Amino acid sequence: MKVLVVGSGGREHALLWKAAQSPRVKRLYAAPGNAGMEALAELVPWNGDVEALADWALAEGIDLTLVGPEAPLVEGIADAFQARGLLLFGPTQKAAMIEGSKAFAKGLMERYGIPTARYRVFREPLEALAYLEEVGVPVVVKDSGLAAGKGVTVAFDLHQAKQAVANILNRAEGGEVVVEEYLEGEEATVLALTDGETILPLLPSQDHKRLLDGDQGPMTGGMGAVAPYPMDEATLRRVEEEILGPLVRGLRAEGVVYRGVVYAGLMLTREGPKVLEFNARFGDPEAQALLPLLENDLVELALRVAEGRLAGTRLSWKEGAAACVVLAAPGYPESPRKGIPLHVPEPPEGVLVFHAGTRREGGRLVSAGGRVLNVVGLGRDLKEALERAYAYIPQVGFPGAVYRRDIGRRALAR
Repeated sequence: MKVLVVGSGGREHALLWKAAQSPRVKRLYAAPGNAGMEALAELVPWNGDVEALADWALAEGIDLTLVGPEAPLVEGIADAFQARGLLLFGPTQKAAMIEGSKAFAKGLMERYGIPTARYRVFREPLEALAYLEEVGVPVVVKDSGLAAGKGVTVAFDLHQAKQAVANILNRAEGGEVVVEEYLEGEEATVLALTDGETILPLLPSQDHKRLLDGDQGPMTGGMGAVAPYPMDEATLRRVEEEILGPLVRGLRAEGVVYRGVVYAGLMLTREGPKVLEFNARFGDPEAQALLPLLENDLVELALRVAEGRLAGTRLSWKEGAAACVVLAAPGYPESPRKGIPLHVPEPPEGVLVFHAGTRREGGRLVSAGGRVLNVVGLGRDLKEALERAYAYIPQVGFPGAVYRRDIGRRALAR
């Protein structure tokens, strides 16, 4: 059987690696993959064109395509493949777009009582000022007309909070501003699987969004991940009965069949767990920490999801833990320095090494992109995982490598 993994980072290399373990798979293809994935699949120099890839896959005789990153989904890759009659693990454009909008997320915590961060939007000041007194402080003031994370302010003042909103609504004639309640509690990730009817959550994990040790510095796409993240069973049960279950129920209401990964980012509060954001794919490096612990045959699992037969399965995991540590390039995430020639020696038993941005400029291997390498500790104990992993990073030849050192700390602390 021929399988196609779409992406260019560790998550894809990870998926490409787990797919292999399947006895059904004959050949593997990475589009576009990277220098690291060349050892498991034939690299496909994709240009991002969705229908193009579809056609190629059709021509090539691909039997199942696993989509890693998000953009291809919102760009309709699933849509394009189905048209060609191909099996693509992943939601369709319309489904992915609805499932990930904040608008929808709201309609759920309005029609299903989904426990989520209490926020609201405004365009006129006097409005947004009577809302602050309501939520309290800290409070987050983000420049809505700036969809990207920039402009955000975590105010500790009603004093500074106002100065935050007023600033935006007096830049000349601009516009929108969002005021969202700041929740206390550790953040965690609950990835899940779904075919429209059934939703199976995987082992809860914990990402380290922050670039620097101390959950400090600029927000990044994930400096690391550990799994499973120590979470009370009543909480995980709360999460699937209050968050997961209704998501599905509300997703079918909008008239769409969502089949694929469901990323549920969330804060764990005393009030309970609260969704922060929904996504339509395995997060990175979330994937790199879970896939080695997953027992099921990834191909077999995928098929169920895409064909809508998830109800007849049961995720099984190993008896241990995994910790992924990102080894980003100096300059990440603002302006990553490229080319950095690096050397990565064979890892000892208990340490898997995934590539998230590596290229071959001839015979040698070089860095390419923000995050470059992935070291994943495998232990039957989180510490062991973390120890093997950090015990290895110093062997890697990535001079100037930016890598947090406290990945796993919050977890180890129960």
